[PDB]
Amino acid sequence: NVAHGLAWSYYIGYLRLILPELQARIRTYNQHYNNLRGAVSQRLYILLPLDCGVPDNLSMADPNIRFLDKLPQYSNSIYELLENGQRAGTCVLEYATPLQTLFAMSQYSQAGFSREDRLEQAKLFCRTLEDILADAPNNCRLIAYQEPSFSLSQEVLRHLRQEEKEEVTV
Amino acid sequence: NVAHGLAWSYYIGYLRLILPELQARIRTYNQHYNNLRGAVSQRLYILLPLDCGVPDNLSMADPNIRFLDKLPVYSNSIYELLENGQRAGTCVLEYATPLQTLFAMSQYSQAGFSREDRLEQAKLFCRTLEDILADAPNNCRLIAYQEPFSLSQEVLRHLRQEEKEEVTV
Ligand SMILES: Nc1nc2c(ncn2[C@@H]2O[C@@H]3COP(=O)(O)O[C@H]4[C@@H](O)[C@H](n5cnc6c(=O)[nH]c(N)nc65)O[C@@H]4COP(=O)(O)O[C@H]3[C@H]2O)c(=O)[nH]1
Repeated sequence: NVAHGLAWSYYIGYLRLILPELQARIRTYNQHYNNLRGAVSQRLYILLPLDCGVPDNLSMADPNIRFLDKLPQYSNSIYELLENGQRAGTCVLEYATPLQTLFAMSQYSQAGFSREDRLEQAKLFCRTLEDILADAPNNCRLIAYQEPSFSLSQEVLRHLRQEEKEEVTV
Repeated sequence: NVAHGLAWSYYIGYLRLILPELQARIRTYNQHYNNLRGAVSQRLYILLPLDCGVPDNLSMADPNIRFLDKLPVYSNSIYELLENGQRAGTCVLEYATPLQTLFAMSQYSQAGFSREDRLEQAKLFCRTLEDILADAPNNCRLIAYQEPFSLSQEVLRHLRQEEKEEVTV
């Protein structure tokens, strides 16, 4: 069951190293984006395409997701989200790199690892990660989505607004 | 059972990316080391301390393993192995980084992951990796060892066994 370990290693070996510093860096940044003319969500957003298809470049993949800026120090990028050519949201967005690992396996013959299997481990990966995140010492949402009526910018824009509702409320 | 996935990811995500190129790079190098004057084993050697203790610097750890050179995104280092202050062998030596992951877990409270567990997953990691390596498309040995024994000697052991197998078959 490879997903169990990929999840842990991604957390222990990556997430728990950037996320502490995260919301500071974003806060530090956000001053100027205010002055220059918007805000950047405080959570890191992670794309979990259950297809395990990670583009080498996210912006070219979805038209409505333009690159905007690199966040100052670990390499993180601020994307703007679009509606009608209008800036509609802005966050730090990333792909869960361990999917690349599940995808390479399903193209590795001696692995005997099928797409059947890969989708299964993908969901498992997503599940187990979420649990890890639950007990961890909130600046980090998981966005699992099965490519089909579906705009990726919209799924992201959805969470994005839900984040701002929770802030002004609680 | 975290070891199953760590193993695979280490292979798919690291090993199978450097090992193809490996033995060329070493061969390319080895000409000069001849002229300058020894040889460098053709396999990449991977340290699996079952304690999961990866020093930030290997040479400082064992006195008998001195750094010698970087081999020309992939960062690899040639070490010389010592006996009596004499150069006794020379290879590219590395620590299996996924152990660091097993060790961090056993110090992460909400993991509930014990040294009991860690040693278990370590061996498992070593086992499963070896199997992966078995069916893979030979420039790469695993050196699992439980600290109690002179590291350099365990490495020197394999090192010579490698040169035996070459001149024979
Ligand atoms: N966006 C992003 N994601 C990151 C970054 N660092 C790690 N990750 C993610 O973390 C996973 C596990 O990392 P690991 O614990 O360091 O565990 C690593 C490590 O043990 C080994 N490894 C990978 N690259 C190197 C390398 O260049 N040198 C050495 N010595 N080992 C490496 O491969 C293991 C797992 O392979 P991966 O497939 O790469 O899987 C990685 C990858 O999905 C990063 O800087 N940015």
